Amino acid sequence: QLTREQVLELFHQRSSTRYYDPTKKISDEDFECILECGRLSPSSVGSEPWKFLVIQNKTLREKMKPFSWGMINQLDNCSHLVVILAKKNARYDSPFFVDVMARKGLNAEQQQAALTKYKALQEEDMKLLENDRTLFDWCSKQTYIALANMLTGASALGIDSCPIEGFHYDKMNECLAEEGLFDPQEYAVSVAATFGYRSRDIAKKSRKGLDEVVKWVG
Amino acid sequence: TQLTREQVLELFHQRSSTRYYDPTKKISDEDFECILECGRLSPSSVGSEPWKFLVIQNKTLREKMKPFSWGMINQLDNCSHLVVILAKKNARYDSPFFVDVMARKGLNAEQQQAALTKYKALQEEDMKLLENDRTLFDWCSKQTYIALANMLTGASALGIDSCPIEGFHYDKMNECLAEEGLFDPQEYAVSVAATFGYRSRDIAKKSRKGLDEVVKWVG
Ligand SMILES: Cc1cc2nc3c(=O)[nH]c(=O)nc-3n(C[C@H](O)[C@H](O)[C@H](O)COP(=O)(O)O)c2cc1C
Ligand SMILES: Cc1cc2nc3c(=O)[nH]c(=O)nc-3n(C[C@H](O)[C@H](O)[C@H](O)COP(=O)(O)O)c2cc1C
Ligand SMILES: [Cl-]
Ligand SMILES: [Cl-]
Ligand SMILES: [Cl-]
Repeated sequence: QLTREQVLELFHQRSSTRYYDPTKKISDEDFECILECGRLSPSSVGSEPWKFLVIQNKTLREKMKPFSWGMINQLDNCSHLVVILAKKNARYDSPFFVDVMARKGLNAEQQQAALTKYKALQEEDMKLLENDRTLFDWCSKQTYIALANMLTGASALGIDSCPIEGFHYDKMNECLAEEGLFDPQEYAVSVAATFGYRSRDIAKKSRKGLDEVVKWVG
Repeated sequence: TQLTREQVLELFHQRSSTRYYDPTKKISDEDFECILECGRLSPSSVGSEPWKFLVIQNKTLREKMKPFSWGMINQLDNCSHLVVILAKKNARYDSPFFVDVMARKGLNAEQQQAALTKYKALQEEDMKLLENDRTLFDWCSKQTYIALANMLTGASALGIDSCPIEGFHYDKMNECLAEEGLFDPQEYAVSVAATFGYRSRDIAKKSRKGLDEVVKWVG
């Protein structure tokens, strides 16, 4: 439990860190807790379509620099780097969704019902089976939930972070797949995040005002 | 604001998706503004904040949604607050939308030209978002899922229950909300929703994949 003022200050204190102290490393305990915040995240129909690559290998980090302009300095100095993958071809009738149902412990009639629920959602409600990319982006949207909670959970632990889109996705995919780090038919890169301890004061928040981003329908 | 690893874990564990709300309990105006603030303060790619939070308290409007909102059809009645998050359509690097983005960063003329080439690279080449309208909308949509997550977590921290909602016909929803004059359908479309309030059944146990299945370590 937190007060209103603390809840606010938690989201004011979290800022995108572009300069890490290279003399400070996150403890294994603290980082596993950050990862737990991602794994515990909610996801459409319990799909959990994420995978978290923790890239600590200096050599691999250096390989990413030339195509990762968004984090080119952070690559060198951050404690931890997480590249989040999202599941490809996450169709209602896929072995992937066979597992989803197995985790939910559904019997045979419930599974035919769940499947008709997933079919209408993908095909008609959200029109996700348009092409390969729309279905992938649906899973990727769920991984942005994990991303957000990892940033928030880290900040609560006193750990700074930066979410990262600033890299060439085709090359990053090829780089990690060539390392044998995932099956390029099953997964692709969604988004990444650095973690560590900042070296500079937090810059104050610049957002649109509440009255511009909220519309009340009474 | 600081928490032990024990409390952080409990924070993300205590947050569950509630399907059954108690219609007696209503969130205070102070608490719910706090929840909204969690979305508004969320990070977003190049600071684009491409969301809009529609707060649907109108009881008549909530019923009109039920016939195509199977994911929340019971919840529409009993939940305290309902949020439909919109994402910006066609948030191209060269759009008026990105004129505002740059002004909020206080960029000068030289800084704006450099930023514009950075956005163009990001959208056109690094992320390949400009192939069509839907890929570019979906990118903004992804950023709104960050505001979604943080509103759930902030709600949880205040003792307030939530449920994220994709279970509705998007076309019918976009149409319904746009006909009610709630947004410009050329400028925004529905991205995701979320109900807020207090639960009426017990919190359920979490079924997640193992940490060993979802984490791959590269040391
Ligand atoms: C998905 C996404 C990707 C981002 N990619 C980058 C990036 O690659 N490099 C960078 O320095 N910041 C990046 N940012 C951080 C944003 O620029 C930042 O969140 C925004 O300016 C608001 O500032 P704040 O996070 O300090 O509140 C990204 C943010 C998000 C959520
Ligand atoms: C984007 C999103 C959409 C969801 N859509 C629905 C929905 O339509 N109806 C619903 O009751 N739950 C919905 N869920 C809830 C998930 O099924 C639920 O989060 C998951 O099974 C994990 O349980 P937990 O959130 O209680 O940990 C959605 C979740 C998310 C993140
Ligand atoms: Cl950087
Ligand atoms: Cl400092
Ligand atoms: Cl509008």
